[PDB]
Amino acid sequence: NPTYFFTFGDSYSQTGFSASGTQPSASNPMGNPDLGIGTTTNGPNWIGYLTTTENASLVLSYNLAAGGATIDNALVPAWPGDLASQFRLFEDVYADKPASAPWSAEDAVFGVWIGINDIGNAYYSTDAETYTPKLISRLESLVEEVYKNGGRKFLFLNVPPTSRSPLFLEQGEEVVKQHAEYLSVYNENLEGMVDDFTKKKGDVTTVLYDSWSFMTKILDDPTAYGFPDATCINDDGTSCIWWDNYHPGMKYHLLQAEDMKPKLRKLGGW
Repeated sequence: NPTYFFTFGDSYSQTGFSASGTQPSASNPMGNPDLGIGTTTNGPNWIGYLTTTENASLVLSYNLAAGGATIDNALVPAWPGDLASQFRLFEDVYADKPASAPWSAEDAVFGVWIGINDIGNAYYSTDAETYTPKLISRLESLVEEVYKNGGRKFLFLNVPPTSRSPLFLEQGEEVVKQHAEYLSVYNENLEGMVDDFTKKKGDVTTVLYDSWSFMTKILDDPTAYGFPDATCINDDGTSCIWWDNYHPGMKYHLLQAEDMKPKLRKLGGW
C-alpha cells in the first residue's frame, strides 16, 4: 500500500533525482541519489525527511524539482527546467502509471513548491495585483494536467520569507519590503486558487502548507529553535538557519517537515 509522492519545485526541493536513475522501492524510497545528496541543505531536505523520517507508512519519492525553476519561462524566465518542463517530464515518464510507478488516485500525492524565483525575478518589474494572477493561473493549468491523468491529492507550499534571506537583506530594507509585499500578494492569490480548485473539482484532497508563517516564526525568535540568530550562514546546514545566502539548511528543513507531518495526515502517508 505505498504512497507515490511526486514533487515539483525549485532549489528548495531539488535532490537531483533522474528519471533514468535507480527508481524508488521499499528498500530505497528516494530512488536516486542517496538520501541526503543533491540538496541545498548539506543533508536531507524537506522531501527526504517527509519520505524517510516523518512517514507513517511506505512513501516513494519521485522528486522532479530542479534548481533555478520558475513556473513557466513564457512568463518569468530563468533556467530551462521550469515547472512546466517538470510537469512535461512527469507526463513523459510517470503519468501513464508504468510498472515502475503504478499509482492511483487513492495513493498518489502531488506536491508543488514554486514561486521563490518568479517573485525573486519580477518583484520590482511587474505589478503584483495584475501579474501574480497570471503566474497562479499557469500553475493551475499545470495542476489540471495531473488532474486529467487521474491525480486527486495535492500539497501546495506557499512561498517562504526569502525577503529575509541574507541575499535580500544585503540589498537594503526598502528592497526587502518591496519584495515581501509582492510575495504576500502572490501567496494570497495562491491560497485563493487552491481554495477554488478544491471547491470546483469536489473530489480532491488538498493541503495548503503555510511555510511563510512557520519560517517567519523561526526568523523572529531563532534562539527558541536553537539557532544563534536569524542571519548567520553555515554550510554545515545546522549551526545557522541559512546554508548559503539564499537557502536554509537541513535543520530548518527537518523542523519544517516535523511541522508539516500532522497537516499531511489526510494525504495518506503521514
